[PDB]
Amino acid sequence: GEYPTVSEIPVGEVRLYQIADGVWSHIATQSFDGAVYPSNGLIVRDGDELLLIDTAWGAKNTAALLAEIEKQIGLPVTRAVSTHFHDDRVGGVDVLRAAGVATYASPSTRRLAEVEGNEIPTHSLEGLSSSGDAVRFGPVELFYPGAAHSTDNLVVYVPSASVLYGGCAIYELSRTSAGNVADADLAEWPTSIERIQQHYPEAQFVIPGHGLPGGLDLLKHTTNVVKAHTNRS
Ligand SMILES: O=c1cc(CP(=O)(O)O)c2c(Br)cc(Br)cc2[nH]1
Ligand SMILES: [Zn+2]
Ligand SMILES: [Zn+2]
Ligand SMILES: [Zn+2]
Ligand SMILES: [Zn+2]
Repeated sequence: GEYPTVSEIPVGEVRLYQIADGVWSHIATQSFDGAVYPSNGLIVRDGDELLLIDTAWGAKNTAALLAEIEKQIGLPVTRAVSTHFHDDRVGGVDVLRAAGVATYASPSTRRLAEVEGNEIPTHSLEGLSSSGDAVRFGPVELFYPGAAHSTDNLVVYVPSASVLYGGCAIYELSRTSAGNVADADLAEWPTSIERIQQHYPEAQFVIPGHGLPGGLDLLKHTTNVVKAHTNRS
C-alpha cells in the first residue's frame, strides 16, 4: 500500500512496511536543522528469528522499533547489522545490545564510529575490507561496494525476495541534492554504484536509506545527483 511518509509518523514512533514475504522495512523520523527526515532500515526473517539492518536513528526510536517489531511480527531480533558509522545507522545500538541483540558491523565502521564518538556495534564483520567483497550473513548477503556516502558503507541484498537495501549510499528519486557528504567519497561514489549494479542486476526492489523505494533506477539517479554535485550544479 501507501509507503509511510515522514508526515504520517509521529515523533519517536516507528512504522513497518512489508516489501516481500519475510522482508520488511522499518521507517522512523528524526528532526534537526528545523527539518524532519524519514529513514529506512530492513527486517529480514531468518527462520524463527529476525535479522535487523540498521537502527531507527536514535535510542528512543530504536526502543520503539523493537516494541513495534514485537507487537507486529512477534519474532525475536537476534542479530543486527549497521551499514555505516553515522548516527542514523548506529544510534540505538546500545538499546539493541541491552535487549540481547547481537550487533554487527565491519571493522571499518566500528573504528569510524568510535572516532566519531558514536555507539559501537560489538561484533566485527570479516571479509568486507576490499571493494567488491561479499559475504553471506544469515538470510542476506552483505556487500562492500567501495567508498560512496561514506568510506565504510555496505549494501544488503535479500536473494530470497530480490530486495536490495542500499543504505545512505542510495538516494530516493524525489531527492535531487546530496546531503551530509562531509565523510563521502564523491570521486569513488559513482564507481561504487556501478559495482552494486554489476553484482545485483536481478534486484526487483531497491530501498534507499531515506524515502520511497523503487527499482534499480535509483542507482543511476544517485550517480546523476552525485555527478551534478561534483560539478557544483
Ligand atoms: O545533513 C544532512 C543529513 C541527512 C541524513 P544522511 O546524510 O544520512 O542522508 C540528510 C537527509 Br537524509 C536529507 C536531506 Br534533504 C538533508 C540531509 N542533511
Ligand atoms: Zn551517513
Ligand atoms: Zn555476541
Ligand atoms: Zn542516512
Ligand atoms: Zn534520476
